[PDB]
Amino acid sequence: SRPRILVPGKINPRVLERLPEMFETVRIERADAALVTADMRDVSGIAVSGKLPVPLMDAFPSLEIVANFGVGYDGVDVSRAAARGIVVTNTPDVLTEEVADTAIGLLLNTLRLLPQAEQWLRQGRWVREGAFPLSPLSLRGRTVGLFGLGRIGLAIARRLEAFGVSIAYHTRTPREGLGFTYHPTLVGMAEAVDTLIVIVPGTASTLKAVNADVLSALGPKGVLINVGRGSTVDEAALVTALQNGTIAGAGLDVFENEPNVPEALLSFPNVSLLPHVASASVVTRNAMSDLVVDNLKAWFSTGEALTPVAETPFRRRAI
Amino acid sequence: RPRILVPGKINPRVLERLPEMFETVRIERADAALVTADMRDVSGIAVSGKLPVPLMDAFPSLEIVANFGVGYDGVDVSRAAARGIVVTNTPDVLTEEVADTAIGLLLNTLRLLPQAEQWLRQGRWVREGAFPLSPLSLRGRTVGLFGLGRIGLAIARRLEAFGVSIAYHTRTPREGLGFTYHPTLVGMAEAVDTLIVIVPGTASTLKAVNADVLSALGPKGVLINVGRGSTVDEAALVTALQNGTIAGAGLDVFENEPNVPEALLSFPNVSLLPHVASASVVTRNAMSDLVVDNLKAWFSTGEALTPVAETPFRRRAI
Ligand SMILES: NC(=O)c1ccc[n+]([C@@H]2O[C@H](COP(=O)([O-])OP(=O)(O)OC[C@H]3O[C@@H](n4cnc5c(N)ncnc54)[C@H](OP(=O)(O)O)[C@@H]3O)[C@@H](O)[C@H]2O)c1
Ligand SMILES: NC(=O)c1ccc[n+]([C@@H]2O[C@H](COP(=O)([O-])OP(=O)(O)OC[C@H]3O[C@@H](n4cnc5c(N)ncnc54)[C@H](OP(=O)(O)O)[C@@H]3O)[C@@H](O)[C@H]2O)c1
Ligand SMILES: O=C(O)C(=O)[C@@H](O)[C@H](O)[C@H](O)CO
Ligand SMILES: O=C(O)C(=O)[C@@H](O)[C@H](O)[C@H](O)CO
Ligand SMILES: [Cl-]
Ligand SMILES: [Cl-]
Ligand SMILES: [Cl-]
Ligand SMILES: [Cl-]
Ligand SMILES: [Mg+2]
Ligand SMILES: [Mg+2]
Ligand SMILES: [Mg+2]
Ligand SMILES: [Mg+2]
Ligand code: NA
Ligand code: NA
Repeated sequence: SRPRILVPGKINPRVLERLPEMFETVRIERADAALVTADMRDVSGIAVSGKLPVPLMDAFPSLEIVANFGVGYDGVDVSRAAARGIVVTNTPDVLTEEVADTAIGLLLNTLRLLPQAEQWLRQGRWVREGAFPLSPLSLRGRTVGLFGLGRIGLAIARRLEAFGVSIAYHTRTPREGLGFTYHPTLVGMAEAVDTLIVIVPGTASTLKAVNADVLSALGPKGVLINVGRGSTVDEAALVTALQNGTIAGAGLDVFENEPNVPEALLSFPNVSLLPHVASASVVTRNAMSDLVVDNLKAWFSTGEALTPVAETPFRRRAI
Repeated sequence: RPRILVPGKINPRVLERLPEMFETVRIERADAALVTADMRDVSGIAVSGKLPVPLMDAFPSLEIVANFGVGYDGVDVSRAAARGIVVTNTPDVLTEEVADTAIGLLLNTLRLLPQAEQWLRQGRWVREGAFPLSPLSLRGRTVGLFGLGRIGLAIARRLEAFGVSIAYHTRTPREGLGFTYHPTLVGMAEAVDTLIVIVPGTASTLKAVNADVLSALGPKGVLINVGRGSTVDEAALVTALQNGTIAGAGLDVFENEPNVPEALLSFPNVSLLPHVASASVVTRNAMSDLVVDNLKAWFSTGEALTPVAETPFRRRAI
């Protein structure tokens, strides 16, 4: 009858609310193949946030589609999905402006120490000790390099244009038409700028791209902001750079092994840390939920997904 | 050399540069009781915050008050004008800094970023999972600026890039801009869901953001105050927040700094800052420079750099 969709582990309840429009939902408490039972072998689709282990994906012989919750889909083995003729979809565009907003807020919090200033006030220190100390850093006069200048990178750049800072970017291919300075290497951009915003996907090509050399080039007024994926930053090298004063500060929304954050990173008074919140408003998460479900609905009703990923430009063949 | 009184705390850069032309007289607080007989020849004051009239009037030869800050409501400018005393402020050098902070405060209010960071730092990510989704967002908002001066315009320029509708209220419209003018504050409040306060703290703005304005702002309403605390009816705001009349607030300034009402500290939908909008090293250094350069210009040329509107004065010396 109706296609059966597996939802492994946690997902926004709006996905679960709307799947009954067309589907039966099969739930397992974590993304683990050991929890797959014999009566689940007819599942035809997955809706998932985060990791989809290959053994779990491969437990389903009739699987046609993985609808990833999020624009980043590095938790899905897209190479393996493609090899099996399985379409993978993501949630681009509906979160672009939200994530760009968060990126700017994180940058300002990192530079001006706004969260720290609020803690000073809330702990009664304004009354008892007087003004919060002046922030050594400011956005004024900074030069910002965007590592990534895609949907979200461009949206961040557009915001930054209005703040009166210089904007440069690094990507594998330049985007002609824009009036921003292209750098063909990450390290060369880092040299040239004092503020590096990371907004690339977490792929093999970006793994630990922000390394000791890049951090050294960024320099002693350097501020690193990561709103992409944790894997793109060498977290150990960042902790070392911060400890040595190789750079001035950092703002991070994403980490190597979420929800674990290394103890050393928590120590620094010149670092802002967020628990992967860049898209995490009710409105934007509702829109992401809608796009996951609408991808599944489009696939099963029309054979054409709404937002398939680049690696799987597929159309449904019904078997 | 002219003698300059500096009452209470001020950026040390002011104190460092005064010796370029002046003798400095320091008192520990802005209090007339600390004025001694040998201070009666003072010709200028450099001050941050309040300058009580009894202190200002302890100096028969006073010519100039150089206010640290673009806001100068702590100086009784009417009294200064009556005495032929020029008052200067520090516009422009802090405009972009303050606009930056305003945007950061707005985003922190809407997205709860400081609370999300506390969730992480307190170990709750691990044991309790994701930080709750923020009920609010900037997406789809309509922002009304109360004030569209040096700083208000700079805020509006930033907001243009965030894809929100922009409106403003001032006593006189600024032609040439493509923003919607509202001739009344309450009418703007009706029309918008986000109100950014960036007017001076004058008689005309005292408690302008009152119960009616907050009610018009509405149940999705967010109030951001980066102007002066006096402009918001703080008691009415607490009531509005408590009742859900509005959705949230971000405040850098308060009625009776550094005191913040305990009720405001209770709300999970409020961001509070201890008057930090200009408080970077670079911007405070520029402000300090402008205070001193105003005094130097006055005594050397007879023309201040940035006198306030109420005192368009030129020096008369014998
Ligand atoms: N923190 C959060 O909550 C959050 C939320 C949403 C998204 N994200 C992350 O942000 C990422 C970007 O999203 P998006 O929508 O902007 O994606 P997108 O439109 O595909 O942009 C990706 C950008 O990265 C560049 N890039 C990719 N690989 C590169 C490499 N090896 N070296 C240099 N540049 C490289 C791309 O240009 P080239 O192909 O020319 O190199 C492109 O400019 C997502 O993949 C996700 O991981 C995080
Ligand atoms: N939080 C902080 O750290 C911080 C830092 C800097 C400044 N401030 C505050 O920001 C204020 C604004 O600075 P600014 O440089 O932008 O000043 P500005 O250029 O003089 O602008 C003041 C604006 O407020 C409007 N305004 C004044 N009285 C009004 C009234 N009764 N009703 C409606 N609009 C009114 C003015 O327009 P009309 O005259 O045409 O009405 C003008 O657009 C300062 O006075 C200070 O109190 C706070
Ligand atoms: O869209 C993205 O890629 C994100 O980073 C977040 O919005 C998702 O919640 C996350 O990716 C789920 O893994
Ligand atoms: O410039 C202003 O008006 C300010 O609000 C701050 O930058 C000052 O530090 C403070 O107001 C001095 O009273
Ligand atoms: Cl969610
Ligand atoms: Cl598994
Ligand atoms: Cl200061
Ligand atoms: Cl007094
Ligand atoms: Mg998850
Ligand atoms: Mg590409
Ligand atoms: Mg005016
Ligand atoms: Mg003369
Ligand atoms: Na550099
Ligand atoms: Na309203």
